[PDB]
Amino acid sequence: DAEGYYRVNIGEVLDKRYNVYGYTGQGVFSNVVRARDNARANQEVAVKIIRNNELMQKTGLKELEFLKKLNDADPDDKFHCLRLFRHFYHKQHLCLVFEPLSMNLREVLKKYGKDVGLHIKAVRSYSQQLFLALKLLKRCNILHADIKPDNILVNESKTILKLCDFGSASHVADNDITPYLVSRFYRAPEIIIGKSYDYGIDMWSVGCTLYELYTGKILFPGKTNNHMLKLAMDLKGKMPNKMIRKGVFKDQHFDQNLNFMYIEVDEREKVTVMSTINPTKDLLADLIQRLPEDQRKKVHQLKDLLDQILMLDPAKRISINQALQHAFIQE
Ligand SMILES: NC(=O)c1cc2c(-c3ccc(C(=O)NCc4ccnc(Cl)c4)s3)cccc2s1
Repeated sequence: DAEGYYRVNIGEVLDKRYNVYGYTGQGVFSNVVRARDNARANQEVAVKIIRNNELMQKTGLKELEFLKKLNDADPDDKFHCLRLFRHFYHKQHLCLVFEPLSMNLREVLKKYGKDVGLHIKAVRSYSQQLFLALKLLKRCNILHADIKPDNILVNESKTILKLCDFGSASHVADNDITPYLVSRFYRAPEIIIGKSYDYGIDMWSVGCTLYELYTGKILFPGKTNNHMLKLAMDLKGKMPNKMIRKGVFKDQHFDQNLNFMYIEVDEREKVTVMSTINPTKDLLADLIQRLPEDQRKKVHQLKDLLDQILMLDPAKRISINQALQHAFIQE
């Protein structure tokens, strides 16, 4: 209609084969529906209906290009990325046919309880699959730029995960200087300051997600870009002086003496000058309930893995291979 979204009807047949029976969620970047393919023995499929407007039309065609490249590079489907079956058009809207996947990780956490999180064994298996998805993204020279529980889907048995939504995705050479890239809570410090970014932004997002997967709550629930840096510095201390100078938007958060400018509400803004930020955030205490040694040792290994991921400088950040060979996964 006026906004761009398609008015989906239950019982409607798309591309003379896809009989729509139910809705998945429908918010969203591009509305998704559940359908049965009558041309393929009524087998279940997920249809993503891309918005009619030119803003999302270019986004949909870009997503179609990225999904094709990632699927062709992974024929055996071992690098945990969403599989695109085919594409078609319906009433001016681009429609993408995908795997019949159950739900996203944000929906799984809601069913687990308020600040409960998943089991350490599931978090371990999910980590490896998330790192395997990062390996394929790096090989294809693609940045996801939106890794979060909402964009990670699971099968009915919840044993296999698949990374979805390649709408905000981009190529390495096609890098843009923007501090609003990646969903705020999963945004890497290099994006905020305006430093040259690469695959490390996807690694940072996985780290934020893995903490949320076990704790059931957001790691850095920052209201603004400035508050995001403060919460990140509450764990690993003050950002290195060499990193600050390399950033384009350094003046918005730091001064000439390389000191952080913390913005606080009340209602007018109050700037607090900080020469040094002492690490106050206890990542171990936040992770732990206190249960048996078999689980206790695994939680401590996740803490060490998170410390290696949550490094402010992307050059001093853990690699994909090291993350896969880490003690937390190898058990
Ligand atoms: N939003 C997207 O880009 C995509 C979402 C999906 C999905 C789904 C995402 C969310 C789905 C869904 O049904 N969510 C609601 C929900 C909540 C709790 N339990 C169940 Cl069984 C379903 S399906 C499946 C396959 C491909 C794609 S692409």
